[PDB]
Formats: sequence, structure tokens, C-alpha cells
Amino acid sequence: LETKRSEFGTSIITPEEKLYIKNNVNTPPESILADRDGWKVEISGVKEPRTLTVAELKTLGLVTAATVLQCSGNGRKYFKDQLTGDQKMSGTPWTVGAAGCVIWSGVPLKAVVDALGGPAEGARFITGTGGEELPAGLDPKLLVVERSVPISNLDNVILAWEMNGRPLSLAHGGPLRMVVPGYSGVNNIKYVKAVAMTEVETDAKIQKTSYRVHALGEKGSPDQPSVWEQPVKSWITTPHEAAKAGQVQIAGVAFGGMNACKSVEVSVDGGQTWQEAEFIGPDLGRFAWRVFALSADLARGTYTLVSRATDTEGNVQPEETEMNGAGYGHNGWRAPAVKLTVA
Amino acid sequence: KTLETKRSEFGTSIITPEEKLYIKNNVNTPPESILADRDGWKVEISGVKEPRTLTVAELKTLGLVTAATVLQCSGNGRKYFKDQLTGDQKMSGTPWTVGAAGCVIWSGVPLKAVVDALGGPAEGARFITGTGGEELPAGLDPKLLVVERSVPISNLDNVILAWEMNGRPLSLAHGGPLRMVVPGYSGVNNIKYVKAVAMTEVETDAKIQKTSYRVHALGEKGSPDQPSVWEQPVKSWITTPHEAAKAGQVQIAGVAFGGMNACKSVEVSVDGGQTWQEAEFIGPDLGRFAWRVFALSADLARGTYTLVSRATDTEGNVQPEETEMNGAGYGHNGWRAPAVKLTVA
Ligand code: MSS
Ligand code: MSS
Repeated sequence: LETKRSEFGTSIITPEEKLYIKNNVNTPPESILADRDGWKVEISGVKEPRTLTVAELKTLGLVTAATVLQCSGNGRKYFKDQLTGDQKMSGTPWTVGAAGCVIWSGVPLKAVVDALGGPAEGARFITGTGGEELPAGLDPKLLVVERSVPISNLDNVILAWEMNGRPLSLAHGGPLRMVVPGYSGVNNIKYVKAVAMTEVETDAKIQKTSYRVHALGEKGSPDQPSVWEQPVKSWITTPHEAAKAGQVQIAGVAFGGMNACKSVEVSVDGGQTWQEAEFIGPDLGRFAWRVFALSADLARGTYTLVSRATDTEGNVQPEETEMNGAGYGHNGWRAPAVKLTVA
Repeated sequence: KTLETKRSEFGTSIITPEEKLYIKNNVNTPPESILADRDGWKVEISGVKEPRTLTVAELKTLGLVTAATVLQCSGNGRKYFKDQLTGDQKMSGTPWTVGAAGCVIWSGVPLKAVVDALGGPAEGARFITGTGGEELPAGLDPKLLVVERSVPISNLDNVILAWEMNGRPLSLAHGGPLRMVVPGYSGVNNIKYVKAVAMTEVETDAKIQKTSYRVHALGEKGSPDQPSVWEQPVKSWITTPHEAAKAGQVQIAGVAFGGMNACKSVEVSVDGGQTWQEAEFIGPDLGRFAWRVFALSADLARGTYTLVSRATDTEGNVQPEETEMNGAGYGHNGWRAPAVKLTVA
């Protein structure tokens, strides 16, 4: 399920009912939400390992933060567009609609691990396991949705039970989700049933070989970069198609992943000339996105609207993103251009 | 048809979900068909150098602004005034506790941009006067029923003509297709389905401005020499937990705002205001007109606690224990009355 450009709005926050849905496996039954507070999470790799219920988690702390939830596959269509000859690429051909900015609320993982005496000596990763039932007999490593991120993320990770002021839906990973701000969608583990502080990455297929950045025709392997930190990115959201001659408000969303978006330039002529856009609305912090807008006075014609964001570390979107075989992490400014017909 | 939000339904994400947001109308709602063609909705702009009627489509060309505000009825907390009546004293109106309030993100065009595009306000303009889009009964005195409100023109730079709330087109319940939003001002001033915005030399003399929504003593009539319900005062309340908890660690949370000013700090007491501790803010700061979530991490023995919060704004205005009585029961902001009784077992 992919969001259309008109549906992002300009309120920063993406409506929960329009937020994209992506699952690697079939979803659990909705009955896991019957008793949200009774959902159990096994916490290990800490000094005092224990299973805690969501009711217990709710006693330990409270944190609220906005992040950009974006599939590593967002923009895959734009990689497929660059294929030539016999070159092939499988996977969902997302354009820009596998992304939203949402507000999570829950308990800091740091508060949970501290209540259990802190991480075990030598821990280097946070490893979260999805709560889906695995089919009996088969090697669960082949199907389990289990991801590892560096333990440097500990102070930012949230075990969230709420999003945009509502209890977390099944579609978005209720009753509890491991949120890793600034990291690609796959790392944000839905219906999280275990969190382990580990010395090594999980060897689950979804970590070891899937979700790796490699050349076309190469297999994924664990020496290659995983889809972890999200790169600087933006796109135009409005007007998504049309306007009338004269003043037009051009707007979109921009983010720096782990870093704040510092500035955004907008072009109406496919990147031949650029102008600085203004940020619109409140700043929800470095892991969220900003709305930006440029006022332009346009004659009747067909414009090519593009946006180019820079983060606080000086990372800037390229015109086109280097190819990788599975089509992860697109952040180019040319491919997501909006054709604006001005009447 | 009113809808009051339950304490359990505010959440701790700052933003109040649209489907939980309270509903209050002074008259019947217009039909759903006014949303069929949102972009064709017309707004008459007057009291400017070049007056004209603009459609929502035209308004959308002139600017873009996004801002969070606390939308709260002047009547929120009226129950707490009714609880203080003695003897023969009476007070009509909806007995809201704390649920006639939410924090929402609006998006639309700044009224300043609209006014600037039409050559600025006419010399001598003193008020911004918005007229609701409801149909009025034919041949009856429209002043008696029209939802028309005037606020000082000092609000010009803050006012938004909003077509969107919380990332979606504004619903009928919350004043689509276009709403005049007056940040920091009481709910009544945030005119739904706004069909006219006038920069006027005087307040409207519509009943709902002249004599309703005035602050007066019990047994007095409303009159235009009295303060109108305009700026909303510093306020907070506890939202969670709402009834029971287990002994041990308890996260006590709520919402706090300063109205025209940001909330700077919040104190929380678990013993009915005898002892206070400073709470922490939770989540991002959505600006001076929004509310903050706050929380206190408490460690509680078995017993019956009385949870209260006391907010201070950036200018040193602090909530009183009790709010001075007024006859229509507007603007309650006391910390004692909205206490949560928490049974810890
Ligand atoms: N448990 C789990 N979790 C999980 C999953 C699954 O399947 N399971 N998926 C992923 C992905 S992959 Mo690609 O990188 S994007 C993504 C995300 C999505 O989310 P939403 O649906 O809520 O939107 O999630 C995440 N998480
Ligand atoms: N047009 C119009 N608007 C309007 C109206 C009516 O009736 N009409 N109401 C008021 C009031 S009053 Mo007392 O101060 S509160 C209030 C508000 C509400 O909102 P929601 O329903 O959305 O919540 O609105 C406002 N606006």
C-alpha cells in the first residue's frame, strides 16, 4: 500500500490511515491487540534478563518523538528506470509513497535496559525480533523478521505503543514496535516480542543477506553495507499535477535521516535554476522531516518541479543515486520530479 | 450534538486525534455537500483596500503556513464552576470537565498574506471579524443566530484560514472546507466554514459577540463593556493514569499550555497540592500556542492519591488553585478541581 503525493498534506505529520504498509511476511491476527497491556517482550543481553509486559513497560518511562518511517525500497522505480539491455530488478516499484513522518510514544529502550541492570559487558548491537508465528518444521532463520542495529542507537530507540495519539494499529505494528530513529523502515520491528543486546548481528536471512547494498548481479552478503542510516532526501508533494498562471505555492518534505535538514533548494525547470525554499511549520527534530515551500510566479506552461536538500553535515542529494542491485536507498533529485501543468 | 474527549483518549503524542477531538456547535451543522467542492468555497474579504471574494483555490495561491494550536471551548471546565454553586445559585450550559480541548496542527494561508494581496487593511481597521457559513432562517433577525466573532486586529499575523488539520482536509465536524483559526484564543473565535472575513472598525453586534461569551458575575447579564472570551489563560490537567495503578513506579502525565504564551514549566503533586515536584516535558515543542505533554516519574505506595498539575507560562503567569466565579462558567483554569483520584493497590 503506497501513499499518493496529494495525500501527504502540509501538516508535517502523515495521517495514520494514509501511511504506507509494508510487510515481509503475513501479519499476526488482530487478536494480539485484544489485551495490549498483556503483550510480552523478552529482554536479554542485560545484567538481569526478564520478560516484561507492556503494562510493566508503561511504568518505566515515557518518551515521544517524531521520525521518518521510510522503506529502504522507496524510490525503487527510479532505479528500475535506469536499467538497460537485459538488466533486471525485482521488488516493489515504489516512487515516493513508502514514507511518512509520524509521532511515536512509548518507553525509551534505555530505561528498560537500565531497569534490568544495563547491557551485558561487550554488547555491540540492539537486536529486535518480530512477533509473527513462524511455520513449523522450517528453519526460522529463513523467515523471521529480526534486525540488528548498532548499540550507539540505544539512547534513541523507543518501544512504542502509540502513534499520532492513537494506540498502535496492527497495520503499523501494535501492540508494541521497536522504533529506531533515523534508520530505514526494515529496522523498525513491528509487534516486537524480544529485544536483545548482542555482541554480533543476528544471522537471520533478513539481516545477513537481504537488505544489503551491492552491485547489479551480485548476491547480498554481510560484508556489504546494510540499510541502516537513511540518507538526506526530499521530494515535491504539491501541486501534484496542476495550477493556474501567476502565484503558485510549491511544497514538499525534506529530511537528513540521522541529521536535521539544514536547507532546501527548489527548481521549476528541472534543475537548471534553483531558489532557496522556506521551512513551513514546527521543527519536530533531527529524525523528522520538514515541510518546505517556495512561492513562484509562473506563466502558462509545463514545469518540472524538483527539490534538493542539504543536511547539517553538508550531505546533499545527488542528481541520481548510484545503482545498487536490490534498489535500496534512492535519494536523487531528478527522478522524483513533479510535472506541473499551469493553465 | 457535543462530543467530549475522555482523559484516556488524549494520548501522549501531543496531537489530539481528529476522531477524538471534541465537537461543539452553537447552531445546526451545514450539510455535508459543502465539502463536495472544497476549492470552490467562497470567502468575502472586506475592510481591505481592494475588497473581493476569493475561492479556496485562490487562497491556496497566496501563501502556506502550518501551526499547532490548542482548540479549547470557553466552557471547558464549566462543571467545576457548577460544583462551587451554593443555595439557590444556578448555571446553565454544557458541564464539560477537561475534554473540550485538543492540540491540533492546522495548515492553510496566513490571513496577513490574504490582506497584503488585497492592498492591506483599510485605514482605521481595528478588528478581524469572521462569519460562519451556516444558513440562517429567512426573514428573521440574523443577529440573533449568526455565528460571527470579532477579535483584535493585533492578531492579524497569527490568524490562519485553514483548509487542513492534522494532515487531512478539514472535516465538517471541525469546520471544513475553511476555518478561521485564531491562535491562543478561545474556541468560539475559531470560526468554522468561514464565508467572510472583514477588517472592521467595530466588533460585530451579533448576539454571540455583544452579549454572549462575556465574563460577568453570577446573576448579571452579558454586555459589551465586559471582557469577551478572547485570550485563553495558562492551564493544565493530568491525563494518565486516570483511575487505578499498581504500587511502585507510575508515570503521571498530562498536557499544559499558556494560551498566547508557551508553557515554561509544570509542577505535579500526588497529595492534592501539599507537596510539588517539577515535571519534565515529553516530546517536541510545537510552539507558543500549542500544548506540551509533561510527565513525572513517581514511586507510590498503596493508597489513594490526588493528582494535580500547576503550569507556569513564559511570562510567569501560573494557574491558581481555583478560578474566580463567572456567571456563564467560562475560562476555568484552576488546578484543584480537575484532580485525578488515583487508587494505588
Ligand atoms: N515484525 C515485522 N516488522 C516489520 C516488517 C515485518 O515484515 N515484520 N516489515 C518492515 C519493513 S521492510 Mo522496507 O525497508 S519498510 C518496513 C516497515 C513498514 O512499516 P509500516 O507498514 O508501518 O509502514 O516495517 C518493518 N517492520
Ligand atoms: N461557524 C461556526 N463556528 C464555530 C462554532 C459554530 O457554532 N459555528 N462553534 C464555536 C465554538 S463555541 Mo465554545 O468557546 S468551542 C467552539 C468551537 C468548537 O470547535 P470543534 O467542534 O471543531 O472542536 O467552534 C467554534 N466555531
